[PDB]
Amino acid sequence: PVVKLVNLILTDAIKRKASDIHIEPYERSFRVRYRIDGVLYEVMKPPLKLKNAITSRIKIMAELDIAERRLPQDGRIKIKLGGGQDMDYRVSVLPTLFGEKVVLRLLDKSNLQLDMTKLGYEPDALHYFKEAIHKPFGMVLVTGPTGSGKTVSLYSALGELNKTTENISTAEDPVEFNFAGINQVQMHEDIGLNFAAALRSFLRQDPDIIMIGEIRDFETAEIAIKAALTGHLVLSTLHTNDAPATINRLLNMGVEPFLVASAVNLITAQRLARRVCSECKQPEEIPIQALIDAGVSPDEAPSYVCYKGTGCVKCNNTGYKGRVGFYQVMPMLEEIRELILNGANTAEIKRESMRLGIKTMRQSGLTKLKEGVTSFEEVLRVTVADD
Amino acid sequence: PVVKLVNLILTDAIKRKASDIHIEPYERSFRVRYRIDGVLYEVMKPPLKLKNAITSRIKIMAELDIAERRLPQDGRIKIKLGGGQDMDYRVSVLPTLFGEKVVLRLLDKSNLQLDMTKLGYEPDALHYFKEAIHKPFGMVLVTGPTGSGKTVSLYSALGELNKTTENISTAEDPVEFNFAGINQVQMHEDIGLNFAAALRSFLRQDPDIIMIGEIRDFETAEIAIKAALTGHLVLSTLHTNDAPATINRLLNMGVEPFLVASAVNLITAQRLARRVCSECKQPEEIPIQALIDAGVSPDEAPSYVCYKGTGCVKCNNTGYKGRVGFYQVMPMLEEIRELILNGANTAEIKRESMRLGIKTMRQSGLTKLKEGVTSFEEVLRVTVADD
Amino acid sequence: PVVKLVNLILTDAIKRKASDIHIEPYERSFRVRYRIDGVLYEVMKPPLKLKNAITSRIKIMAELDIAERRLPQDGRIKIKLGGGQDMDYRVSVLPTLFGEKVVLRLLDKSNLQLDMTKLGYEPDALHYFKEAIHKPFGMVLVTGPTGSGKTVSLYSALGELNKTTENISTAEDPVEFNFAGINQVQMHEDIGLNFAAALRSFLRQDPDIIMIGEIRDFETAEIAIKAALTGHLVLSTLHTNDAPATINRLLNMGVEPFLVASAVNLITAQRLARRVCSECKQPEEIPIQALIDAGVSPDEAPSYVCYKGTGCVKCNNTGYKGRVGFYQVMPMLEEIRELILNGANTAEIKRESMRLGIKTMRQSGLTKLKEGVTSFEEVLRVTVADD
Repeated sequence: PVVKLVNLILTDAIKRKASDIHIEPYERSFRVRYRIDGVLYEVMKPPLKLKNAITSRIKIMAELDIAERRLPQDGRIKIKLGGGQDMDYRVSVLPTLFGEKVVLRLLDKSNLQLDMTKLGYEPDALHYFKEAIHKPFGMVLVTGPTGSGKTVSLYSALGELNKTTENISTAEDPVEFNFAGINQVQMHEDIGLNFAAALRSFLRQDPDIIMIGEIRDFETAEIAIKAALTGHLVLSTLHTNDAPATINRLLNMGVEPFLVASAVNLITAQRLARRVCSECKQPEEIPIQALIDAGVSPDEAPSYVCYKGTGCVKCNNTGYKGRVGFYQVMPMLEEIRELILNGANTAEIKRESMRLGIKTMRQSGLTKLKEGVTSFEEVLRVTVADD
Repeated sequence: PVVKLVNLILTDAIKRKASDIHIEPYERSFRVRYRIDGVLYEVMKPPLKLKNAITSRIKIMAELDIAERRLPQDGRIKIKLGGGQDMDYRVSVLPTLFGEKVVLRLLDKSNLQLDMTKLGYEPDALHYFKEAIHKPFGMVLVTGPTGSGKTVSLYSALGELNKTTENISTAEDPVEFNFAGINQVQMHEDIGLNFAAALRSFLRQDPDIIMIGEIRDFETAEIAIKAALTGHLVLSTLHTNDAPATINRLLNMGVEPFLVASAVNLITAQRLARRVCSECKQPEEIPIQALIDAGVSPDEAPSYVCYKGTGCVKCNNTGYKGRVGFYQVMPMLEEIRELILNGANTAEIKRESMRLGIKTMRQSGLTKLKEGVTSFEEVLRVTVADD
Repeated sequence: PVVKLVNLILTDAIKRKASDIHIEPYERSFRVRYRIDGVLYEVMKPPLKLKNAITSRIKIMAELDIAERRLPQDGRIKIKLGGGQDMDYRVSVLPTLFGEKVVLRLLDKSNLQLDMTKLGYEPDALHYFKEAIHKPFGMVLVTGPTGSGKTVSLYSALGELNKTTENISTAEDPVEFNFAGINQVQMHEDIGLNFAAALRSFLRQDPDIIMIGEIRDFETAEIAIKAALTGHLVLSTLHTNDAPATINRLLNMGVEPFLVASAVNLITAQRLARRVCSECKQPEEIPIQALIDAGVSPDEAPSYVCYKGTGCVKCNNTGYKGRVGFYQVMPMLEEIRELILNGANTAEIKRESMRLGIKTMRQSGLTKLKEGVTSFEEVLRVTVADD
């Protein structure tokens, strides 16, 4: 009955066509609630009676951590039919006093679209990104938090590059989207297939462009560096606040700055914020000083028309519907490289990139605010200030 | 024999409407003190020789190990007093050289009052609080020291707001009563779940109603006020003297003024003062001007029949029996928002709330004096004059 | 002869009013030294055959391990030779290269006055100190070395606060005197009871007034600040050169100015300086300019009447006998608070404090010089000039 019970619990939430799934255990109750169009409904009460006797066994059956019931966890679930027309869930686990509560929010690979022109890049930034992904070598780091649009931007680059003249092979943990003509390896760390082993196999597979799901340790980073310096364009990912903090993250990991300065051609940082609801969007009164204090460049300010959804069902009573990406696309220009040779810190890199005209994710969010697709509060929710 | 005596001690604290029990060893003495209506009284001087065995006994009731008498310990005790009559205790024991000091904190909503009109909210304050907690988004802040009835007031607000349609998440320090259906996280710094990380998980847990235990740094504050503006109901606390001093805490840490002004609907501050004992209360010829100087309106002064209990056993020969809440309930009125955007200080905001009719906590207490419910000295003891 | 000699070593210290006894064996000598008013004098050169015998004898007096003579040992002795408290001694055995040196620390509360008005406070300073110990919350720091009457000042405050209405918790390493009603904790770090654990534990003990033995880091400093800010009266110590540099020290430590301004009510610094002996006291024609150089404002200069002891047996032929306390009391004035909030350093706080009437220990000593109880040179010896 335990095998059936675990199968029932996992299957029912998926089965009932819920827009958000809330699984909440308590001291005396254990409930499932569906958020449908911004509103929660209690949808199921599993029994308290079988919780403790068959505890560890089910936790092993659902491939969950049987020993940990105390800390938050965050992930992604991409479910494809083979390819990219994949329905996916953003999964968040939270430790309540009587067990872990999980919240699942639905999204799609294509509703958040893979056209690099549709990703929100400024013309210089879009130029640098397209120019960067079409180079024969170097490192491109797409940075941002979880749920920030990273997989779409990298895949947008892969689509831009997927041509019959080049051999594309990717190593992902896991593979988010399938591409015919691209040799995609999903990491199977258990059998020894991790990012390092897959990169080395790619390196034994006569590769031209190598994609690694993530730079996890300095050794894998170093192998990626090797692949980049031997003549391959290597693209990978880190979870950081912005592009320069990714620099400081690798420097803090122990990589010499000059390797950072030499191997990386472009670092982008990004985000997903909610787009104002087109049904209830209204212009919103926001003081000019708060927008200036939040990071907007002086020339875009007077033009801003900030919209806010009053909150309807298509925005989950949030006033926002869909997502918008806010980007800071900083190229590793040769002067910046010289600065590394002159020992500049990451903060100096940030100062110089702003000096070079690179708008931050905050300024790009304020740009989205300017076009009236997001609100200033969304800009503040998803990005940090440039001040 | 001694165990039974201990049971009597714990029953008597409840019977005497004590809020705290203190089992106190000294170098050469041992005494038991109850905090009754917020004030401690020496109630027992047990022999020092038996105290540690008694302490050892408490650990069995807490399912704690009697063997360890050398480390600080903290826990809970559930005692089954018959039927639904069960009693939770937050217990902290500390082993000094000459014995263990034990502190007991009663955990029973039965002892608590839950009707918000019965909490001490003035009709203006109750009205403004209800108006604040029933808005679809924004922040409501309840200030006062620990044990000032903040937990009772918030428990009443969440109960007002406790719907299946909302994802309610609370971060608490500590939990004083358990509600099924509310996602309650208790802080545990040793494993990494703090206010900032928990707040970000709440923003990722599809929240509707958010309660944050305490504000530690600027990061968590900015996240919470922006979560309020995003379309979440956010509750939190500060130890301030009034709502404006809480404001100024927020201003000095760096939250942009429009965020505070626009995401905060309302701020309450609240104290507890003892009620004049109904048995021994006698009119106290408190000069009416002293009442006015303390914050009584001029018209109500001569009407005041100020009472003080001369003292009887019902009030522990103190003249006071029970407590009452003094509330200053200041909604984040737009004029208050204009002041936030203009950088106003604590006194100006408090002055405007009073100008707008927000009774301060001192004035609320003197009104309680007018009703003969509390004495002038208790109002004076827990509130400062409005001056 | 060795037992009688040892008794002479312990008793002549009583007749000599010594603070410490040092019994030191050497290769070519053997001596007994008394500490009188902070200065050591040789009082006996007992026979070197008894070098180890006298010091080994004290172990026997201390109920210490005679079999071990190679390792440092520490114990306690209770001797009944008088005073106000028993002649208790803390014994420390050190195996030097020429025998065991034993040091005995004389313990007697009556060696210091516990009345606050007899601790040497000036009336305005005593008033501000009492006002400070009676506010419901905040932090007050008393700086000075141990034995400068700091613990007695604290104990005097505790006696003023030792009511059955307050929960008093102290963390001391160790507890010098015990007070009924005051919950005192001796630190025992071998079992996990350090200063940090005891503060956080007091905070779990429902405290009202909290005493801490020592501030050891920023982390503990933060817990302390928030305890003084969360409705507790917090008293603790550090040894710093003055109040303004203690300010700059904490600012350098990392505490936020607003928490500093909100939690600190008052900072005192205190030393015990030697009092000129009245018998050999003679007026000393100290030039007025030396006093102005020492720090008195020039308009007060001509009025100073400097005194000095010519030396007699009561003063060890030093001209001084006993101690008076030199206090410098900087209340956390609003002017001083505003200095905090603008990141002020030691110098401008010092300038403001002299502008605002904050007396230095040097100004208080010159006042005692004017009063003729201490001399200018002891002041110049143990204090540095202001002006």
